[PDB]
Amino acid sequence: DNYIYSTEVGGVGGTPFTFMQESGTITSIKFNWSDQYKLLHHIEVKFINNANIYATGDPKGNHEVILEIDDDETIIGSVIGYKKGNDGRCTGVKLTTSKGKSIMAGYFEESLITTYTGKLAGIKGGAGSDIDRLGLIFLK
Amino acid sequence: NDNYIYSTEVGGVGGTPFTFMQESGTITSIKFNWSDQYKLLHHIEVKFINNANIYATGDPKGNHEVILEIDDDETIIGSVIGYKKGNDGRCTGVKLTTSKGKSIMAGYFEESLITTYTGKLAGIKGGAGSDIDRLGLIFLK
Amino acid sequence: DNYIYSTEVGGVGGTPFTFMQESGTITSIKFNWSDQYKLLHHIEVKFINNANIYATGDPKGNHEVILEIDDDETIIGSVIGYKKGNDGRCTGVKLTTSKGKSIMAGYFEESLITTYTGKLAGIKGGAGSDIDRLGLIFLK
Amino acid sequence: DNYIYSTEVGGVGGTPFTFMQESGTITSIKFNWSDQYKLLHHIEVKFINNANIYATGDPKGNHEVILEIDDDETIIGSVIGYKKGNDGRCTGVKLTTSKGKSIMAGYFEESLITTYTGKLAGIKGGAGSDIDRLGLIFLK
Amino acid sequence: DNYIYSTEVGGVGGTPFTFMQESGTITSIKFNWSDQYKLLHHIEVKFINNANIYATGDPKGNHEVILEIDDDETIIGSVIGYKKGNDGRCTGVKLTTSKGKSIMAGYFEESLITTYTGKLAGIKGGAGSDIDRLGLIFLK
Amino acid sequence: DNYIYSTEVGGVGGTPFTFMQESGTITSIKFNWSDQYKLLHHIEVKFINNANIYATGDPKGNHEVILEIDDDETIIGSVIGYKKGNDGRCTGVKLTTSKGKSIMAGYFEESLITTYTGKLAGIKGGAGSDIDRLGLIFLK
Amino acid sequence: NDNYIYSTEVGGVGGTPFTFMQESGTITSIKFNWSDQYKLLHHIEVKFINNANIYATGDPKGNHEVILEIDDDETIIGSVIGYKKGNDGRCTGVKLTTSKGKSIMAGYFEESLITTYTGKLAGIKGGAGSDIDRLGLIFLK
Ligand SMILES: OC[C@H]1O[C@H](O[C@@H]2[C@@H](O[C@@H]3[C@@H](O[C@H]4[C@@H](O)[C@H](O)[C@@H](CO)O[C@@H]4O)O[C@H](CO)[C@@H](O)[C@@H]3O)O[C@H](CO)[C@@H](O)[C@@H]2O)[C@@H](O)[C@@H](O)[C@@H]1O
Ligand SMILES: OC[C@H]1O[C@H](O[C@@H]2[C@@H](O[C@@H]3[C@@H](O[C@H]4[C@@H](O)[C@H](O)[C@@H](CO)O[C@@H]4O)O[C@H](CO)[C@@H](O)[C@@H]3O)O[C@H](CO)[C@@H](O)[C@@H]2O)[C@@H](O)[C@@H](O)[C@@H]1O
Ligand SMILES: OC[C@H]1O[C@H](O[C@@H]2[C@@H](O[C@@H]3[C@@H](O[C@H]4[C@@H](O)[C@H](O)[C@@H](CO)O[C@@H]4O)O[C@H](CO)[C@@H](O)[C@@H]3O)O[C@H](CO)[C@@H](O)[C@@H]2O)[C@@H](O)[C@@H](O)[C@@H]1O
Ligand SMILES: OC[C@H]1O[C@H](O[C@@H]2[C@@H](O[C@@H]3[C@@H](O[C@H]4[C@@H](O)[C@H](O)[C@@H](CO)O[C@@H]4O)O[C@H](CO)[C@@H](O)[C@@H]3O)O[C@H](CO)[C@@H](O)[C@@H]2O)[C@@H](O)[C@@H](O)[C@@H]1O
Ligand SMILES: OC[C@H]1O[C@H](O[C@@H]2[C@@H](O[C@@H]3[C@@H](O[C@H]4[C@@H](O)[C@H](O)[C@@H](CO)O[C@@H]4O)O[C@H](CO)[C@@H](O)[C@@H]3O)O[C@H](CO)[C@@H](O)[C@@H]2O)[C@@H](O)[C@@H](O)[C@@H]1O
Ligand SMILES: OC[C@H]1O[C@H](O[C@@H]2[C@@H](O[C@H]3[C@@H](O)[C@H](O)[C@@H](CO)O[C@@H]3O)O[C@H](CO)[C@@H](O)[C@@H]2O)[C@@H](O)[C@@H](O)[C@@H]1O
Ligand SMILES: OC[C@H]1O[C@H](O[C@@H]2[C@@H](O[C@H]3[C@@H](O)[C@H](O)[C@@H](CO)O[C@@H]3O)O[C@H](CO)[C@@H](O)[C@@H]2O)[C@@H](O)[C@@H](O)[C@@H]1O
Repeated sequence: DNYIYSTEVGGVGGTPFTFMQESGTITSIKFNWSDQYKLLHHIEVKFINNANIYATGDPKGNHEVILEIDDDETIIGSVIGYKKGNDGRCTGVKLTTSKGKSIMAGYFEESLITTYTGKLAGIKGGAGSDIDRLGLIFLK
Repeated sequence: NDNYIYSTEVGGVGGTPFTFMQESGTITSIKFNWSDQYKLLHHIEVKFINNANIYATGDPKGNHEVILEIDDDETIIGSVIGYKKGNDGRCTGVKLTTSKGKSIMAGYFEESLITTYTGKLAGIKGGAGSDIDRLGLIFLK
Repeated sequence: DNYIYSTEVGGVGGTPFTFMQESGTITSIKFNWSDQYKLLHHIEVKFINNANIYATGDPKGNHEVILEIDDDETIIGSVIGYKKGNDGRCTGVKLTTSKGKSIMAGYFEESLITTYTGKLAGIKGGAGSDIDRLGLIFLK
Repeated sequence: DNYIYSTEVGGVGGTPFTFMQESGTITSIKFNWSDQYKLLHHIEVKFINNANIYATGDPKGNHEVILEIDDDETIIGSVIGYKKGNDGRCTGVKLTTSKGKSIMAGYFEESLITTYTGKLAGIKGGAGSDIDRLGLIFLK
Repeated sequence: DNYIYSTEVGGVGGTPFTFMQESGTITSIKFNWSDQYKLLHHIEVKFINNANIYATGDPKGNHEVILEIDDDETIIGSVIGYKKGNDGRCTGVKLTTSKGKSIMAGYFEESLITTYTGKLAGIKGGAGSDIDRLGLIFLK
Repeated sequence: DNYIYSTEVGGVGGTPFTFMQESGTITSIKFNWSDQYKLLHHIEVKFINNANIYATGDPKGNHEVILEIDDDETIIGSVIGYKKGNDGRCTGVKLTTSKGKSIMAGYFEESLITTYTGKLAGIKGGAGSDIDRLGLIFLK
Repeated sequence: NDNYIYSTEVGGVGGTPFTFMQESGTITSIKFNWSDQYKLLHHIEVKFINNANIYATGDPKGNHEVILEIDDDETIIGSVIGYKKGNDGRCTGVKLTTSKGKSIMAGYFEESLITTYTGKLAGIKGGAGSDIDRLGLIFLK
C-alpha cells in the first residue's frame, strides 16, 4: 500500500475494526481505560477534513486521554502495553510526537511493543467490552 | 475554520456557553481561578491585544489564581487541560508552556487529560456557571 | 504608547506610585521583604543618567535584594507572587535576565503572574506599610 | 565479510540457530522471558519483505517485548545479560535505536556484553527450553 | 569614566578604599571571612603588570578564597551578601567567570546584590575590623 | 613508538603480559571479577583481523563484562580502580567510548587512575590468580 | 617568566622546597596521596613528556592516591586547591578538570580554596616533608 502496518498486539477476541481514510491522517485520538480492569476499553479517532468520530469498544473506563496532532506532527515514539495470547487485551498506550507532546493511557505490566514511527494514518484491531488488540498504521 | 484551529472542548455540557474571540486579535493575557476545596477551575478572564475590555466567565470563588501574559510574537508550544469526563463533567486544570519558556499550572489533573493543538492562542470557548464546565482553546491557522 | 503595562497584581490599598523616565530604563531595582509577614514592604528603582532613588513603601523587612541591569540587558522571565482580592498584597518577585542574572525576593504561597518580557522601563502600583500591588512596565 | 558477528554469550546447550537473509535486515524482533526462571526462553525475528517468522526456544515465559525497526533505523546501544560458563543462559537484552526507541527484556544480574552497533542483520546462538546463548549480527 | 561602578553594599563604617590602576584589571582577588562573625574581614587585590598587593580590613577570619583571573577572563555572574543599614557589613561574595571558574566566600543569610558584569577593573568600599561595604568596578 | 603507554596500576606480583598486534587495535575486551575478593581476576582481548583470544589471570570470578569496540570507536573516558603498593591489585575498570557505550567491572573502594584516552591498541601488566596490575595502550 | 604563568603557592612555609619543571616539557602524569587521618595531601609524583623519571616529594603514607594522565594536547580548564592558610599551613586537596572532560578529586576542601589560572600544566612548585606544606601550579603562557 502507501501504508506501514504495525503488529496488532493483544488477543483474537472482539469485533474487528479498521479506521483509515484515503489522503487522510489522524488529527485526534482518545483512549478510555479503567483502574478496575487495568485494560483499554474504548478508542475514538478523527481524521483531517472529516467531522465523523470513529469509535470502537465500550467507554466504561474511569479515565480518558486525548492527543490532538497538528497536520505536520509525526509520532517519534510509540509503546503499546498488552496481555499476550489468544485471550489477550491492550492494557496501555504511550505516544510521543515530533512537537514534544505525549500521552500515557492505562497500564504496562506484562508485554510491550515499541512500534514503527512516522505520520499516524490509522488504527486496526478488535474490540468488545475491551480493546482486544490494536495495531497502528503509518504513511510510508 | 480557514483562519482558526478549534481544540476539543473538554468537560461537561453544563453552565452558560461563552466564546472569547476578537477579529485580527490574539490573547495578550489569561487568568485561571481554581479551588483546593472543589479541585475545579471556577473562573477565567481574557484580554486581547488593542482591547482594554476584560472578558470573564464563571464565579471567581477559588483560593488561587494564575495569570499568563503573552508577548505579541509568543506562541503556546505545550498545552494540557485536566477535566472530569461525561455530561456532568468539569475542567479541573490547565498547564500552558510558551515559545519563550514561560509556563503556568492551574488546578488538578487527576482524571482525564487532553494534550491540545499548539500555536498562537487566539481565543477560548466553553461553558461556565459556578465552575468551568468545559473549555476549548482556539489557535491561528 | 512606547510602553507595555503588565497587570498590577495585589490589592487596592496603599498610596499609588508610577516610576518611569522618558528615554530612560531601570538600571537598578531593590525589593525589601519580611519573614514575619511573608510580604514585600518596600521597592526602590534607579534609572540610567539619573542619580535619584525612587522609593515606595516602608523598608521594615529583614531582607533586601538588588538587581543591577546592564543597558543592553532585558528581562526574559518574570514571576510576581501575590495575595489576590481588594485586601491583596505582593508577596514575592523572581526576575531572570538575558545575561543569566536572577533575583528572588519574598514568598510565592498564593497567586502568581508570569509577565510580559523585554526591557524593564518602570514600575506602577500601590504601597503603604506593604507593597499592596505591583505592575512592571516594559519598552514596546 | 559484509557482516560483523558479535560474541555469542551464554552456555553450550540447546539446538543451534543462525537467522540471516542476504540483502535483508531484521524488521521485527520479539523476546519472551519469565520471572520464574529470570531467563530468556524464546526469540522470533522477521526480515524486510518476508512474512515468515524465524523462531527459536520455547515461548513459556509470562512476558514478551517486540521492537519494530524502520528500514533506515540502526542499533546504537546493545546489552545482553547472561550467566557465563558451559551451563550458561541469556537472561536479558536491552536495545536502543538511532530513532531513540528502546526495549528491555528480562534480567541483568550476572554478566553483560555491550556489543558492536549498526544495522541489525541477524541473530545466532542455541536454544531449547531457554535461550542458551545469543549473538547479534550487523551489516559492516 | 571608562568604568561602571556597582552599588557599594553594607554599612557607612570603616576607612574608605578605592583599588584601581589606569589601563589595569584585577588578576587576583582574595577574600578572608570568619565562621565566628559570619562577615568578610579582609580583601587583597593584585593588578596585571603590578607586583604590589592592595589590602584592606583585618585578616582575622579562619577562611580565605583566591580567584586568579586570566587576562581575557570576565565576570559573568556576581552576588554580594551583606547586612543592610548604616551599621551594615559585607557577609559574602560569589563570582562566576567566562571560563566557568567560580568562588564562594562567606555567608548569604540576609541581603544580596546581583551586580553588573564584565571585566573586573577594581573595588571600592570601607573596611576596619571587617568589610563594612564593597562595590565592584568594571570596564565599559 | 606509535603508542601511548598508560601507567600500570596495582602491585608487582603475577606473570607479566603485553597484548599488542602491529597495525591492530582491540575489537573486544572481557573483564572477570569476584564479589568475594572485590578484585579483577582475568582479562581476555581480541584484535581486528585475528581470531586468537589473548587471556591472562584465572577466570574464577562470579561476574564478567565484555566490551566490543567498532573499528572507528575510541575510549573517551577510562578509570581503573586499584589497591596501591607492591602487594597491590586491580579492583575495577570503567570505560566510556566515542559512541556512548560504557562498561563497569569490579570495585573502586581504594585508589583510582584517570588514564590517557584514544584508540585502544593493547594492554600490559601482571596477572596470577588476580590482575596484579594493568596499563592501557593507545595509538598516538 | 616569558614562557610560564605562576599560580599562587598556597599552604604554609614548612617542608623542603621542590620545583618540578623540564625545559620544552609538560606534565603527562600527576599522582596525589592523601589520608583520612590527617585530611592532608602527603605526597605528589609527576612525570613529564619524553622523560621516564618519576619526580616525587613528600611521604606516601596516606590511605588514598589518584593519578591523572594528561594527553599532549590536553589542558587544565578548572583547578581548585584546598589548603590551611598561615605559616604553619598545609595543602588538603586538589580538584582538576581537563579540556577532554577528565577530572580528579584528591583530599579535603574544609578551610581555604584557590581557583587557579588555567591552561597547559607545565610544572608544580612548593614545599613538602611528612605532608605537602604548599603547592603552586605552573602553566605555559
Ligand atoms: O458551572 C457549574 C454549574 O454551575 C451552575 O450550577 C451551580 C452548581 O453548583 C453546585 C454547587 O454545589 C454545592 C453543593 O451542593 C455541592 O455538593 C458542593 C460540592 O462538593 O458544592 C457546593 O457546596 O457548587 C459546586 C461547586 O462550585 C458546583 O460544582 C455544583 O455544581 O449546581 C448547583 C446545583 O444545581 C447550582 O445551584 C449552582 O448554581 C449552573 O450554571 C450549572 O449549569 C453549571 O453546570
Ligand atoms: O500597604 C499595606 C497597608 O499599609 C497601611 O496600613 C497599614 C496596615 O498595617 C497592617 C499591620 O498589621 C499589623 C497589625 O496592624 C494588625 O493588627 C495585626 C493583626 O491583624 O497584624 C499586624 O501586626 O501591619 C502589617 C505589616 O505591615 C500589614 O500587612 C497590615 O496590613 O494597617 C495598619 C493598621 O490597620 C495601618 O496602621 C498600617 O499603616 C495603609 O496604607 C493601607 O492602606 C495599606 O493597605
Ligand atoms: O535451553 C535449556 C536446555 O533446554 C533443553 O533441556 C531442557 C532443560 O530444562 C530444564 C528445566 O528445569 C526445570 C526442572 O527440570 C529442573 O529440575 C528444575 C530444578 O530447579 O528447574 C526447572 O523447573 O527447565 C528449566 C526452565 O526452562 C531449564 O532452565 C532447565 O534447563 O533440562 C531438562 C532436563 O534436564 C530438559 O528436559 C529440558 O528440555 C535442552 O535443549 C538443553 O540442551 C538446553 O540446554
Ligand atoms: O582601628 C580599627 C579600624 O577603625 C576603623 O574601623 C572601625 C572598626 O571598628 C572596630 C569594630 O570592631 C568591632 C565590630 O564592629 C566587628 O564587626 C567585630 C568583629 O570584627 O569586632 C569588634 O567587635 O568596632 C569596634 C567598635 O566597638 C572598634 O573598636 C573596632 O576598631 O571596624 C569597624 C568594622 O569594619 C568599622 O566600622 C569602624 O569604622 C577604621 O577607621 C579602620 O581604619 C581601623 O583599622
Ligand atoms: O625529618 C623531618 C622532616 O623535616 C621536614 O618537614 C617537617 C616535618 O615535620 C613533621 C611534623 O609531623 C606531624 C604533623 O605535623 C604532621 O602533619 C602529621 C601528619 O603528617 O604527623 C605529625 O603529627 O612535625 C613533626 C613534629 O612536630 C615532625 O616530627 C614531622 O617530621 O614535616 C612537616 C610537614 O610537611 C614540615 O612542615 C616540617 O618542616 C622535611 O624536611 C621532611 O622531609 C623531613 O622528613
Ligand atoms: O473485548 C472483550 C470481550 O468483550 C466481549 O466479551 C465480554 C467479556 O467481558 C468480561 C471480561 O472479558 C472483561 O474484561 C470484563 C471487563 O470489560 O467484562 C467481563 O468480565 O466476556 C463477558 C462474559 O463472558 C461478556 O459478557 C462480554 O461480552 C466480547 O465481544 C468478546 O469478543 C471480547 O473479547
Ligand atoms: O595475581 C595474584 C597472585 O597470584 C599468585 O598467588 C596466589 C595468591 O592467592 C591468595 C590471594 O593473593 C588472592 O587474593 C586470593 C584470590 O585469588 O587467593 C589466595 O588467598 O597468593 C597465594 C599464596 O597463598 C598463591 O599460592 C596463589 O597462587 C601468584 O602468581 C602471585 O605472584 C600473584 O601476585
